[PDB]
Amino acid sequence: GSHMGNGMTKVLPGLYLGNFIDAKDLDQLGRNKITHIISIHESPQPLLQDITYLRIPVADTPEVPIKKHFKECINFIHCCRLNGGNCLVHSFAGISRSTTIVTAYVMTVTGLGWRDVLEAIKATRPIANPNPGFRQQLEEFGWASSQKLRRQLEERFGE
Ligand SMILES: CCCCCCCCO[C@@H]1O[C@H](CO)[C@@H](O)[C@H](O)[C@H]1O
Repeated sequence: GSHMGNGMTKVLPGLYLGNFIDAKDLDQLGRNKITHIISIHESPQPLLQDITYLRIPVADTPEVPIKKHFKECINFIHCCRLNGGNCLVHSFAGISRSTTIVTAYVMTVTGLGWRDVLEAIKATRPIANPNPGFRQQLEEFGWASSQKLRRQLEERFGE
């Protein structure tokens, strides 16, 4: 009965992962004081009041370059966290798309690789599994952009 899978999962203070159901769960949203949400869905959806949204129209296929949205998502999340908010990143199944964006974020703030990060995320959400293509994009991001972004965030929002 008690399995780590009852609503969005806390990934870090002020950061959560979820599916389309958690994204509409007012009880969950209130419980976790969610003030920001990143919706990674192919189509626009009615937005809940008192929440700041970031829409990322991307499908879950290994050919889709979600890496093109890493910078903006990480900046959105960071701003929200360092300013006392709570961000929920979600995708329909709560499996690969939202997971990819959050992994990229944690990689930049910790300086750790995507495998260790993904494995750490799985501990608190065993369904976590970005598609093969997103994992490669995570590979790139780790090598290239990760570190630069960390320094950038420090500049834009401070440490
Ligand atoms: C996870 C449970 C899925 C139950 C059947 C869902 C059928 C709709 O399918 C869903 O369409 C969405 C776009 O509209 C896609 O983003 C999702 O990946 C896709 O599963």
